[PDB]
Amino acid sequence: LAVGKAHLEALLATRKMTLEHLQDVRHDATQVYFDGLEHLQNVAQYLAIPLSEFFVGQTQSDLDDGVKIARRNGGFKREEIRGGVHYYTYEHLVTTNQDPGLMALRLDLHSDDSREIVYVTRGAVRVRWVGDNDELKEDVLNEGDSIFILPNVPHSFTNHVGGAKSEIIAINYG
Amino acid sequence: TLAVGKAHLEALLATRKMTLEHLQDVRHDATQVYFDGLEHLQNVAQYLAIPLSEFFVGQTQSDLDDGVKIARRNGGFKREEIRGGVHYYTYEHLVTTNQDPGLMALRLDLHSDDEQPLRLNGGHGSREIVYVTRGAVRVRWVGDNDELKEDVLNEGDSIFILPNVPHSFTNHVGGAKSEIIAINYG
Amino acid sequence: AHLEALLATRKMTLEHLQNVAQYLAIPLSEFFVGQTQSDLDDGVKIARRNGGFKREEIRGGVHYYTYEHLVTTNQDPGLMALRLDLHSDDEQPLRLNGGHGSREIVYVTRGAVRVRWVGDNDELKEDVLNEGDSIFILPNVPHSFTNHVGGAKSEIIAINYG
Amino acid sequence: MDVRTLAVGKAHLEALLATRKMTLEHLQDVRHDATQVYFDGLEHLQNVAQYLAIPLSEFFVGQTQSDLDDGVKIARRNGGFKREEIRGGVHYYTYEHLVTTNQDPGLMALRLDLHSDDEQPLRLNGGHGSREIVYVTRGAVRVRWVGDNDELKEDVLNEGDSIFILPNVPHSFTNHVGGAKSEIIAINYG
Ligand SMILES: C[C@@H](O)CP(=O)(O)O
Ligand SMILES: C[C@@H](O)CP(=O)(O)O
Ligand SMILES: [Fe+3]
Ligand SMILES: [Fe+3]
Ligand SMILES: [Fe+3]
Repeated sequence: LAVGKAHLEALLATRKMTLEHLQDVRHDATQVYFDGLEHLQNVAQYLAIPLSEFFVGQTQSDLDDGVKIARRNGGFKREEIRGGVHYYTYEHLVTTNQDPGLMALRLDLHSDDSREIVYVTRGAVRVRWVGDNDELKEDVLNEGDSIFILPNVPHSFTNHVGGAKSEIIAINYG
Repeated sequence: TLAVGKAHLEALLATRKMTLEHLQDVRHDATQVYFDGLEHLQNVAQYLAIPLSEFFVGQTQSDLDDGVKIARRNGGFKREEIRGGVHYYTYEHLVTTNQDPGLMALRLDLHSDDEQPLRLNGGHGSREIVYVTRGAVRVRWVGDNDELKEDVLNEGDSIFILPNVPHSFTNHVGGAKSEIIAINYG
Repeated sequence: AHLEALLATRKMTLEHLQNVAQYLAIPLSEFFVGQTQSDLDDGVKIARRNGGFKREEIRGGVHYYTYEHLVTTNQDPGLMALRLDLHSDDEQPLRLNGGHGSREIVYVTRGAVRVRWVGDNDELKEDVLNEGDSIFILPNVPHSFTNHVGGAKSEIIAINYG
Repeated sequence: MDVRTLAVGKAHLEALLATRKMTLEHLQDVRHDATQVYFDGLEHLQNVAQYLAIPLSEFFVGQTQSDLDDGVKIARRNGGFKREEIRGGVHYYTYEHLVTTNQDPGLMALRLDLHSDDEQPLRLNGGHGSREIVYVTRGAVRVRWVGDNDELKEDVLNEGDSIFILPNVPHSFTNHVGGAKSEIIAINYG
């Protein structure tokens, strides 16, 4: 395995160490080499550092000058059909490796059966969620309406009336 | 008179291995502790080695009903943005909550185009994601090399913007008014 | 200055207006973030022995702890450093705390310390820490520090943080 | 053992895929058992990471087994890492690790011996990102630090005294007397 040397000796700095205190690890020119993940994990144990930290910032950014652009129907797109019933049409919006917590989706609602924000781009949307004391709460969101949802709140979005196809923008973040 | 949550103030004192008995000149009921002016509250802040803000952290009542906040179209704040004498945006707040003050969701009407001069913002510390709902949108942002970058987003396209990146959204076609959804978050 | 920065996040200015906090959908605490002046002397705060808060802890009529604040700063209200004198041993009954939301690390500066805590399955776990030994404790873990020998008063440093 | 293979927690990976409305089937070239998903080298894992628009570090987040025993970790004197510190041909510190846990890698607790004094030239550090608090357990400690606008400030800390240090503030601890060797406790965190 290959690890960014400048980053590794930055991690070693937090433990008041250098490349010296690593047992037989080949290195030269801003690169440190481990023979196997089990080897790196043993180094991870020794430094009392989780394995994930050794890759932090090692992935090349997918941004173009601090910006990433996605196109309609450009990324992942899927249909959700369970039991012959057409429910959703999933589509990824712009996703970046600079914020894995960010998940943006465009949803075409067809059927009548992390923090999150949801905006209704078209049609009437029927929203359910479990309030406190396990009370079944429901409401109808129309075009222009938006909703904020606290983490760990059971909720579902569907088409209000049926026949008419609705569309929402769902953003999950941190 | 200044009020501070009793349970929260006791929790603060608990960490410092203190109780309300270790605070002087303080009135209190079951829910709150009372101070004689902010000058009194400043002395106590000094005594506990604590910023004045900590007395009110988590003491704001939630605006969710419940765990959920719903906004209606044109239900919130709304204004026009004029930069350098140029009509640029038409801000409309989406749903806002005090459970996440770092979240700013907006619907914008673009009014400027290529026949108007460029008016970049200073950017913001908020991560931003923008979705185009209508029309064609010209986006310009300042790259790493201090140089200007540009692109065009059509209906359905989206863009992610790193914090503190100066940017501008205008109409690709002069005259035609486009619409976007701008979501700022932590 | 700070208010105009808070208003800027809502795309507002001073002439668009503590019910204000409710209207701006902003917690009351955020309007004070940064108002208190730093107590640091050029990025540093120094505290002397027996200078700050000092208290004796007597639980159930038995002398257990002697709390003494180390350096405290308004630049980190989550930091709580204490020097403790241990006065109780195992001939006096065991009295655990309720734990706390802060991560904690303790260092034995003198003597021998008997540490008890509630681990898995609500089981009472025990061990002994000598001078130079240390212990990390997860948040909300009920624990207790007493003398191992008894009479031989020990001393520890306990740091609480984020 | 196969050194080329990279193992990833199956439940964790599936959780990541679930957020992006995906299942394991949308990844073709992967073997897996009940507990883990296997990749043919780091080259393969980087392809899947880019496709998922997910940084390489996220595949291992929360997957490290805890070194705690019953929510507690105990260290002994001379039981862990121990190192000498010479900065400019000048013997300065003797680093000794206190208890270190992977449940808080930002927590670096040290017991230090002071070897330098007024006879030796000053050797400040460049400061660090971690907040720090120091407690004097023995001797008299001379502390120097770079204040605001690059002014040199000094003070003396005796047994029982403490000091808080803001992140990225250059500092140095030496023996006040000169000859007598002092001891301190340094706690770096978040
Ligand atoms: C200082 C700490 O470790 C013991 P307690 O004061 O929380 O009971
Ligand atoms: C005690 C501590 O300040 C030494 P260093 O952090 O400069 O290495
Ligand atoms: Fe903006
Ligand atoms: Fe404690
Ligand atoms: Fe330091």
